[PDB]
Amino acid sequence: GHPTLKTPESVTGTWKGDVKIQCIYDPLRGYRQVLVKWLVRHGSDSVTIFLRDSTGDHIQQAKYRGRLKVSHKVPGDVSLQINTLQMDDRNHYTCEVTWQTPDGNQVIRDKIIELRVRK
Repeated sequence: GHPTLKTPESVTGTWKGDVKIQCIYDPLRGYRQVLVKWLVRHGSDSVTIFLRDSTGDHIQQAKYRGRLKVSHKVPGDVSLQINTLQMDDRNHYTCEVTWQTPDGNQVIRDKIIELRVRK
């Protein structure tokens, strides 16, 4: 049994407000989380907007630096918070988590959440 990511199907945030896109799992004994990514679609191809790895949290795109926060205090909660929602933030967001397992494999789970932006 590998972990289960629990996510909403869709979330609506308020334009120029803040929103959280939940992604939570119950940590399984002896599983080590090794990577977290959040992605969006950008015309058919995906793009990474956030990465957490052994060197911390990485937001490479200027337009997101200072606007994105991924939960870090509670194990298993990798929810994405977006500050000052733009109309162009409407998208499908993917959260991808990788673990190393007790048997020494690396396994990946992901989920897709639609974000709508309402005025």
